[PDB]
Amino acid sequence: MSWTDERVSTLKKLWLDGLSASQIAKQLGGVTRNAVIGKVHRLGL
DNA sequence: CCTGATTCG
DNA sequence: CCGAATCAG
Repeated sequence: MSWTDERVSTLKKLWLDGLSASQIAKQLGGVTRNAVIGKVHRLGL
């Protein structure tokens, strides 16, 4: 499991949609909510 | 419909 | 860069 352009694309949409980090981690899968907050922070979303 | 931000290794 | 471990409201 890695951060593909698609998986980052999915992450972009949902974080902007206002979903909690745990819900986001749930849909993506194979990634803890910690890692989600980590990636968002780096992209400055 | 179970916090996010920021540091740390 | 990554995600766990802290920091912070």
